[PDB]
Amino acid sequence: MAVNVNTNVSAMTAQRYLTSATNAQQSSMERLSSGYKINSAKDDAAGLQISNRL
Amino acid sequence: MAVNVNTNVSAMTAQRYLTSATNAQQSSMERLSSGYKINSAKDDAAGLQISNRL
Repeated sequence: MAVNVNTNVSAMTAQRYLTSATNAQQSSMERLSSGYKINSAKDDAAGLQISNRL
Repeated sequence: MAVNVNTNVSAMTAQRYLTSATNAQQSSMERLSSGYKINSAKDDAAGLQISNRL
């Protein structure tokens, strides 16, 4: 490999998975508090339109 | 037929390999410090272009 210091590829990939998991956790903790699994349109576009009608 | 003081051929030969070594050493201790093996275009002209684009 390139045993270097200027680039840390292993850190970079673990960063992407850390951010993806943190934003997934942050996607939760607001469905618990609000009591709904859909509170923004990005969660379920189909669900928002139908649920508002019921 | 050949032993003299005016010309020291072996002295220049070892001198030539002395600078051929200290120039390679001069090229090192800069790649280590900077962390890049490409810091001037003379090291790799093609490598500089692709690395800069990347």
